[PDB]
Amino acid sequence: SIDTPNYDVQKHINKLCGMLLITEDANHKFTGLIGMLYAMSRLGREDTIKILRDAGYHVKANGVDVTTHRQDINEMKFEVLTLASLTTEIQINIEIESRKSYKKMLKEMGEVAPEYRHDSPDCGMIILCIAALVITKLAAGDRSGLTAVIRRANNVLKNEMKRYKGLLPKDIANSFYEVFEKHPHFIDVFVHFGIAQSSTRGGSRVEGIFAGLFMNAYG
Ligand SMILES: N[C@@H](Cc1ccccc1)C(=O)O
Repeated sequence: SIDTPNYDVQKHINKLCGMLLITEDANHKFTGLIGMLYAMSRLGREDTIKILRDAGYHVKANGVDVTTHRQDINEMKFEVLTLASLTTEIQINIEIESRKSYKKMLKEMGEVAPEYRHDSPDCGMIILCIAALVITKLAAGDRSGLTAVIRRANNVLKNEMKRYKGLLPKDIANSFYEVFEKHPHFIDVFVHFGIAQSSTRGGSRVEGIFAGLFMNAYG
């Protein structure tokens, strides 16, 4: 069974990416999956299914809905997603860890600027820039291109790394190497996502960085 998020959970996945990005010494074990879930909510449920079926994969679609979970950790209310690939506990521990780093940020700077927040609209796209680097290096059938991925990420995502303490290229890249090796159908989803993304036109810097990195996968 594959999780097929639709456009309605896009804003939620974006905030999930940014929660990981604000976390200092963040456990990026699930970042590859979360990044792939984001691209899927940008494509939508119908396109994702069509992409997978046409590429010869037998896929059992699972609807992604927003659930409210309550747990005593103060009685706290959490907004979570119905994912077969990601438990309610994993999602809630992501929020708990990021709220700790947010509290630390508030103590140091006083008020968090919009571009330093977990709900900045470019958070999901920041994560997907690492995936664009990983995709270029998969052909070698190993992980020898990792040193080059970190080298490029430090240069191309220089401003983004100043904005987020949780933007750790080695960890995020290892997460995408594992997810593309374990679930090769995500490579098809991501390739289809990047071509549809170059059609996007707006004022986002990271949308532009992604469009440039994606075209570098050709030549
Ligand atoms: N003030 C923040 C608290 C928070 C930080 C980090 C993650 C989740 C929540 C908010 O409501 O968005």
